[PDB]
Amino acid sequence: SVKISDDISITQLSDKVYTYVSLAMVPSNGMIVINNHQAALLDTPINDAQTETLVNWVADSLHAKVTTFIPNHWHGDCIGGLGYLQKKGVQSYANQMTIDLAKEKGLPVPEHGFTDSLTVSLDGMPLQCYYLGGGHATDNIVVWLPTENILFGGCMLKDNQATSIGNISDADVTAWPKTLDKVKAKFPSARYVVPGHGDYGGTELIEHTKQIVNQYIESTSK
Ligand code: NA
Repeated sequence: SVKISDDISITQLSDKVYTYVSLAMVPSNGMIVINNHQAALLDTPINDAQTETLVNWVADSLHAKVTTFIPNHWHGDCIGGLGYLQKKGVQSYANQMTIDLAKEKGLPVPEHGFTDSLTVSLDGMPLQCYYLGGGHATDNIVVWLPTENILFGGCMLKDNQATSIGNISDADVTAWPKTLDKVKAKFPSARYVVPGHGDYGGTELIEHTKQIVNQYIESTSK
């Protein structure tokens, strides 16, 4: 990874897909997808400033203008810099459930809402968004890049070194493992599998995570 400003670093997984780690002392993940000098931002850092720096480096260093935004769910490590994006005039798409929780919380609201699946065309490149059930957040979705075989699973996925379930204040714990099943069943050809925090890996993150969730369900039923 390439270090940059505001506790932010970035790694390129392909010609068109980059994943970033934004530190706020917790590190959170997101993606930068680029096609024709246009970019999609999947999750924002925790606040506008980190988001501004990221959006600037994508222009400056990547020569791509951020025109699209898709959040994983309503948390700050997904929509924390949305306010600023909206000031940049960025178009956004989110699970309708994310939009409603965001309205109700007086949080920046994503623009267009879908309920099951959505395929956003970034000037031609497809960004497939799916809501497959509650997990880490009752509203969590996953974004799939069919052309790249890259899945950004978001916070419902843990990295290979994680051992804990984390914040379950907004989780649907018992749905979490069934949703991970649908994901494994749905994207068996994923080359890279990016989690909400930590290192990206492959589809093995789905099972490892399911293990943690099941261990949690097992531990609180004794
Ligand atoms: Na994130």
